[PDB]
Amino acid sequence: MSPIVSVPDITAPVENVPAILPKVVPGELIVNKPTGGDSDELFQYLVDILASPVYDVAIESPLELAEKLSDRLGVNFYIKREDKQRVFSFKLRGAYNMMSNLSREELDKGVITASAGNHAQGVALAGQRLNCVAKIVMPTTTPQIKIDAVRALGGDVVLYGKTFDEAQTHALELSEKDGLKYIPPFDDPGVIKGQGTIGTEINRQLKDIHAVFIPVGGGGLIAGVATFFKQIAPNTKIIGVEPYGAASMTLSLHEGHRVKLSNVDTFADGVAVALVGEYTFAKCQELIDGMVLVANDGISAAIKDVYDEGRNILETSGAVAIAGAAAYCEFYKIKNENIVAIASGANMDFSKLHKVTELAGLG
Repeated sequence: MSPIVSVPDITAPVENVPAILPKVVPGELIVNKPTGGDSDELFQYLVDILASPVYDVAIESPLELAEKLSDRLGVNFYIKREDKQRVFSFKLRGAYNMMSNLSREELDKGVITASAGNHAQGVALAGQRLNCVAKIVMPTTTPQIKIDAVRALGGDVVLYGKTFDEAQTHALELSEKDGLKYIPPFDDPGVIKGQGTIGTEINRQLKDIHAVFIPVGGGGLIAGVATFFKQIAPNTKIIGVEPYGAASMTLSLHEGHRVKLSNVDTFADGVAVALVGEYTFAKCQELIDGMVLVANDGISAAIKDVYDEGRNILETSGAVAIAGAAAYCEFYKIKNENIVAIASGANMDFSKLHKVTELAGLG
């Protein structure tokens, strides 16, 4: 696309109501017919992804064979463990890549974003490595322990607003006012290329993949991974996964244009996105095979699945793609194929397991 700099959003509003969802069961593929994208643009992405300095902050995370899930489903079920990054999610990658491309002058001024979660941690970490002040704007109502999490990384946290939107608005206007570069959570080529490095790793770690399942909030992660994969392993399906109650990418792809959901279920907070990105929606139209929807009980059961493997806890958004991959395997009776799901993060309040156990128990 082109960069959207100053105009307010005018994306067509859609009332988020059960009657609008495609009538599919969990794991049933909502088909996308990819348009292909541009050869030169994709090539530029490939090279930028390969040149990305993410390893200044990130590791090549494990691609782990999930034994129990594999035995149950009769496939080779692999989980890409981005929850094993320093900040417990993949988001250090995009943030560092984009920030590392800023001029030394821009970095000396300092950067700004609004977040009290996974993106905030990635940005703060990148700020520390790049020796620059990152101002993270959070609502005044933010649990002290998350403020400390970001301050621990060296973030200059600022309290403002009662919701993420007011904090965000304030961070954005404070951006134009103070002349600070805004670091976007997903809607940016630099960020997309950072997340794309996960495609490189997965492909390096495993060939002959039937499908890679990827959680979709804003669409940065999937756009990045799909960009690498559709050039390097074109026969592999790239499938996005979303909660029924937050199906903004699915609805957008179905309508043929971005769509703004009136409200979203927040159980999977990281993917509770009302409006997908401009760059990322275009990449999905161009590249991905389709979308799969999951419910909160399926998400919760996936958290239990991973616990049952090694007693690690994923956050709800981090388990979304696992739920999607598993459901897809059962729906299509996939057998003896390689399946990858991305475990995208593990920053969840301990107390949320109260609700998760309740939903996981439904079987």
